[PDB]
Amino acid sequence: GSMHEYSVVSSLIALCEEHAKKNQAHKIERVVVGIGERSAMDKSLFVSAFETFREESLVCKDAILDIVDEKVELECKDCSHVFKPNALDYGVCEKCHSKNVIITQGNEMRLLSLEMLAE
Ligand SMILES: [Zn+2]
Repeated sequence: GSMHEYSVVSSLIALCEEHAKKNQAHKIERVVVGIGERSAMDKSLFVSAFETFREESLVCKDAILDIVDEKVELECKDCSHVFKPNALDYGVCEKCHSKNVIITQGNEMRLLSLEMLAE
């Protein structure tokens, strides 16, 4: 198969290393991530992979990864409105009476911010 489960991992750790040389920090303190509550991904599995590959780079080993549990949000296609998943039978858009809405937040993870220690 393919190591797609380590793509996100390798990417983030490389980004940490590339920021720390550019800011001339040569360390990290924290990283902060947002995992949507409908992505069904194990936060424990993702961090355990990040902590495993951490050893690739000396600046990376002094860090911790903080997972924010993120909410779900429903956007409308050709419209101008956004709401929370609640109704079903009458679960149409508030402006336009159709169920054409999509998940803009809740299915997908992203990085939120990073931190570095000067000392
Ligand atoms: Zn709409």
